[PDB]
Amino acid sequence: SEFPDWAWADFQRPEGINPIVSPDTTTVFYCPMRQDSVAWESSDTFNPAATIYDGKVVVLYRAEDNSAVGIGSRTSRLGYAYSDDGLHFNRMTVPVFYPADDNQKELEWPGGCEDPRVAVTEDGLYVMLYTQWNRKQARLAVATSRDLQIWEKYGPAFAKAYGGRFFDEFSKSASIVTKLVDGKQVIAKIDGKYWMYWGEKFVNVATSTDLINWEPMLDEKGDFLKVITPREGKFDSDLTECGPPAIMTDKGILLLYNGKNKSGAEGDTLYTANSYCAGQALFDAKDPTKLIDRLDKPFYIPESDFEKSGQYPAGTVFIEGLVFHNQKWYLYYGCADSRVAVAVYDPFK
Repeated sequence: SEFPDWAWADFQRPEGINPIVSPDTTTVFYCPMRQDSVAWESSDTFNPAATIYDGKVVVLYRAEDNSAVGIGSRTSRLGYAYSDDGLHFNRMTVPVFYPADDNQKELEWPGGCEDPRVAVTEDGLYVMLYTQWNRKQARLAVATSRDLQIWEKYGPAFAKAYGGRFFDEFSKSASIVTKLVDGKQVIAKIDGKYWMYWGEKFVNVATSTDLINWEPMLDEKGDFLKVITPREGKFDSDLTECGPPAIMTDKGILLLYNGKNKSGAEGDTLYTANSYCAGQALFDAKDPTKLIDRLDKPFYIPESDFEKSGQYPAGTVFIEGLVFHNQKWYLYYGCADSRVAVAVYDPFK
């Protein structure tokens, strides 16, 4: 045991496969906000969602356009990539999710729709948790679909909780609790509720009865319950940002997350300053707020050239998609905010 046996540490890069998604400067989209043609995935393709749809692995990748030059801020839209094996992908030439002239225009224009996480219910409802970015405030929002093409936007996930106290709260990166039912990964119901880990600067736990309206759990003082916080001198010393949906295992609820390392003595000098390395935490299956154990070293780190340097020069392995397909686990992640890559974990040797 290099890591505790509850951890899914053995994620390996499949040979000659990565990047699975790269920018395409030739594809075009008519943007309903810009009211003009946009090369919607021409600068960077990263931070992806992943789910199983009709026997295929579907990756919904965050794509940034060339609306500005270099440093200049761009719009995020989601591309659609599909695979039969989870390694080789085909792509749609238009985005499937983007800012539009809809009920969410004040919250999504001009930054767009970022960093999605998708999970599906037992009855086939795909639930997407993403960031709304209007360059003023980041908000965690909900969208649902049955085919991953036609999406219904419901707005911020914490809009109604405690009389609308957190509607203007800076939120993002949500990991819904899922479980395997007859080899199929579905949204899990614990104590008659739905559960999620969410956060960037710390991890909070939120619950729902309808998958649309989420309620952040609060302490005695009415402040967010922090079940995971950054740790000084560790790889997750700056940020503890939730990764893909959480998965219930025989040992408890497994949460795969992204740790940002602080620059200097406040971080872990063994890992690159300001880089994102992936970690894992184990929570109690009956009480998802109860932490059992956590990795003190990352299980996944930037190793390839496209992982170590890109739009984000300190590098990332920003884990955000996780699927169980043909008896293996496929982990989809952003590479230095520029590419999409996959790692494979075979739990059966």
